[PDB]
Amino acid sequence: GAYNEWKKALFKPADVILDPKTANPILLVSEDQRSVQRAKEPQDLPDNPERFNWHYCVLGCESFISGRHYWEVEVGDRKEWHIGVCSKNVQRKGWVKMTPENGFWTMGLTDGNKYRTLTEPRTNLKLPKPPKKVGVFLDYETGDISFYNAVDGSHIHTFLDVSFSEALYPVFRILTLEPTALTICPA
Ligand SMILES: Cc1ccc(C/C(=C\COP(=O)(O)OP(=O)(O)O)CO)cc1
Repeated sequence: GAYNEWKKALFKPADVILDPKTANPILLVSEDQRSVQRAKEPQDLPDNPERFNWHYCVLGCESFISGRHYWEVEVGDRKEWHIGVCSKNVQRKGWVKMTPENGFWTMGLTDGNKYRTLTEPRTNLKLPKPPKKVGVFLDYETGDISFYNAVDGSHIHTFLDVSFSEALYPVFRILTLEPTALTICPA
């Protein structure tokens, strides 16, 4: 389809590799560092300064300060997940609302069937069909972050015209304990 045929002409495929040292201890990152799950119990890990210790987030290793980039995530049948990008300098220690004002640009799924944009305040999405695979797209210069259904090419959401002052990481958040992982598809 056009989404498959054109995306690489417009956006550089990011090889997103999950960074274990950022992951809240309640998350488990696969050996191959492409998948993240929620665990029954905290891993025995240090509170090193890269680690999210309140939100259940994990980042990719590589950040971006420029250009056009995209990666894809298998959300599959998980009932709960949020993904997006965040500033290098977000508050990783202690509570903060994941908003654009606080350097998170994310959308996701709660409670099986309630898709929403993590704006302040939050905001419902009506999706025709439920995505099994989301494409996340960043254009640093224009300031656009967009999500697409990466199978059928449908638009999910765009944050328009954000002024970035910072390096941006891919970010992923899962709250619930569930058979299906969040998994990054390489190119
Ligand atoms: C089981 C469970 C574990 C942890 C939490 C608090 C978190 C996010 C929720 O942040 P909040 O602002 O309350 O909701 P939202 O970011 O989804 O809107 C963890 O990242 C909640 C539920």
